[PDB]
Amino acid sequence: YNRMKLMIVGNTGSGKTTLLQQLMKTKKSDLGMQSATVGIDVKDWPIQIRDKRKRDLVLNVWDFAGREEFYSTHPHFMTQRALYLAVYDLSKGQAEVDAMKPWLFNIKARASSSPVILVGTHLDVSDEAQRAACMSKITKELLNKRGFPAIRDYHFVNATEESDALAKLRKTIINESLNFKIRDQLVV
Amino acid sequence: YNRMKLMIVGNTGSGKTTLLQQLMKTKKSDLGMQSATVGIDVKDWPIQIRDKRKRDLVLNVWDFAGREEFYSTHPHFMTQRALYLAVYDLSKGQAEVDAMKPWLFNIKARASSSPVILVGTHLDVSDEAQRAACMSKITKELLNKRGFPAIRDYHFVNATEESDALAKLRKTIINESLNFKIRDQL
Ligand SMILES: Nc1nc2c(ncn2[C@@H]2O[C@H](COP(=O)(O)OP(=O)(O)O)[C@@H](O)[C@H]2O)c(=O)[nH]1
Ligand SMILES: Nc1nc2c(ncn2[C@@H]2O[C@H](COP(=O)(O)OP(=O)(O)O)[C@@H](O)[C@H]2O)c(=O)[nH]1
Ligand SMILES: [Mg+2]
Ligand SMILES: [Mg+2]
Ligand SMILES: [Mg+2]
Ligand SMILES: [Mg+2]
Repeated sequence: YNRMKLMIVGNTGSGKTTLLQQLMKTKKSDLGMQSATVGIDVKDWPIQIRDKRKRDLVLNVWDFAGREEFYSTHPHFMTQRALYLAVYDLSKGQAEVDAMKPWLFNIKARASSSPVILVGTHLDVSDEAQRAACMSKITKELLNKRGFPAIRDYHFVNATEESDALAKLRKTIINESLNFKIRDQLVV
Repeated sequence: YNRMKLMIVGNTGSGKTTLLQQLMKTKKSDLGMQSATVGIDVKDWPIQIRDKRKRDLVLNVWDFAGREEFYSTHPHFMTQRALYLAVYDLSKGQAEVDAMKPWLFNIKARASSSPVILVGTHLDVSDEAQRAACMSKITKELLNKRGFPAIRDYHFVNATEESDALAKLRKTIINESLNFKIRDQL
């Protein structure tokens, strides 16, 4: 309701769900502490409707646990306190870094104060030419750009297993989450 | 997905998840989800810090499938393209109709034009006097109130099984979705 959100964005199949699964992985990973029920469940309900016409209608259903969860979707909270993971497939080449640009424009517009951590997944199945092209494109075309979010860090990981690289990303998500929350309290 | 959102709201344990499960269990038609993955997945990530005396909260993690799913959470869609299902437990009596008032004020604050369908669950374990007291309270204090959403319909159901009552609610939800881009009152 009040606490900070982590927004994981990128194109479908980039490895967002896989990455989160590994980031949360311990003994107590996904299901742990507090609620006996999911706070917000979002599912499509396709209905072969018949009111006047015989058309097809899909409703995007938001199932809220209670007041705290509904309050958390206030336009203020969605747009404000949020650290963004911008995720892309390293193995599909530097064209995927170009594909992050429209995402960064969309994040800046939606959440003007929100920092971004760039995560390149599929490190294990990328060649060093792809990694070199992606690295150079990030440093020259994405980092410290007026109209883009502040990119606090950028990582290249295999999102399917625990590694030193993933453990560092996890540490960075923690540190950048704590920092952002109370960071830049005033403006001169 | 498609444009219109159905927002199921009320207090924890009122039967929201049970009600939606029964609404979506329609005859014998098999289909599941549109795509291979959940469009928007929201889960709490409890994290523990090495520096103590600063026990942080959980991270509220929003996992978006792609562009269309992110686009769908633009405040314009979340506030102006939302139909509401306001759920309460009838077996807890008229106090739960009172507890809908703060919900209706919060829903009005999101958008003036927000339509609401009221649903009392637990009809199967509710006294006739409980139903009577709740029906009178709705019609007196909730229907056609300036400052509340337009209550297009109110329902009493056993949310755990199929019924003519639940079938009627299903058709109210469909009708209100198809009728959404129409004005309320004169
Ligand atoms: N080899 C490899 N496969 C990955 C990696 N990250 C994701 N994948 C695979 O990419 C596919 C899509 O992953 P998913 O998490 O569903 O992507 P999402 O659509 O962005 O949520 C799955 O087959 C994953 O196992 C990675 O770092 N290495
Ligand atoms: N007997 C009966 N039980 C119900 C009804 N609706 C919900 N329940 C039960 O109420 C409890 C809470 O339901 P749930 O859907 O999890 O509530 P939520 O917290 O509002 O999502 C569960 O034990 C359900 O089986 C109903 O109409 N009749
Ligand atoms: Mg996914
Ligand atoms: Mg945001
Ligand atoms: Mg529930
Ligand atoms: Mg809303």
